[PDB]
This record gives sequence, structure tokens and C-alpha cells, in this order.
Amino acid sequence: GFRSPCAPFC
Repeated sequence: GFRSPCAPFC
């Protein structure tokens, strides 16, 4: 998962 915020794929 990526750092927030992450859209759409995280």
C-alpha cells in the first residue's frame, strides 16, 4: 500500500 491519500490503487 502507498502513503495516504492514495487513489485509486493503493
